[PDB]
Amino acid sequence: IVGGYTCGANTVPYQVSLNSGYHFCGGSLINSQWVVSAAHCYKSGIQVRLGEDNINVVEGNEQFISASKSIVHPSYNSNTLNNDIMLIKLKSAASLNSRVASISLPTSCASAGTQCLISGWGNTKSSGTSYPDVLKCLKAPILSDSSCKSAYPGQITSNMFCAGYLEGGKDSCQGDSGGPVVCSGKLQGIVSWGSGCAQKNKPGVYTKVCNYVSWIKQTIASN
Ligand SMILES: [Ca+2]
Repeated sequence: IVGGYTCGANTVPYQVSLNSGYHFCGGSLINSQWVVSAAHCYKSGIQVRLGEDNINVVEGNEQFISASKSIVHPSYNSNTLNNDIMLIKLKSAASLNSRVASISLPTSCASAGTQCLISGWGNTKSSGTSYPDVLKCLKAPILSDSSCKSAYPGQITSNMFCAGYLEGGKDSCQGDSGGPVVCSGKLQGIVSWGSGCAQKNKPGVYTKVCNYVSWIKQTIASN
């Protein structure tokens, strides 16, 4: 997260860290046994880390649970990042509490102008690299589809939305991948891609979760 703020320990209780010996992606806990992340975060041997603030210090509220199954969206296109969404089933159900909690799926899509919370342990610099150990937060509006398509001609599908600031300086970044965009208490986005980070006229592009609720629900019901 570039230009964000320190969330505060466990203030984003649905935020997960995907760990393969190191943090490599974020995710969102959507029920006690399922995590949603980005398909471009797919790899084998994922441990899901819940209740994290400092990902380098055991602080007392963590739950470390291995993934038993990962399901990349059937139409994920890694070249275009269309349908950049994946489900991860935990080997055992997480213990839900005030600091580890699921985030609700949307019943409707959020409109441009809605303010959302984006969070992650990604890079905090737009040039160079500095990775924080504690969770960073960014409040950002959803941008209109027209401004989104104008920033990224030919690259925005109906399964994507832009959020952020056309003036730059505030954005998600590498390592925030797969993490949540939460608007009015609902998971509306997944950190997916962007041109660099926090660059002028290059807002973040997010997977449009409301388009996948039926797939998510059907998949969880049968797996
Ligand atoms: Ca920790």
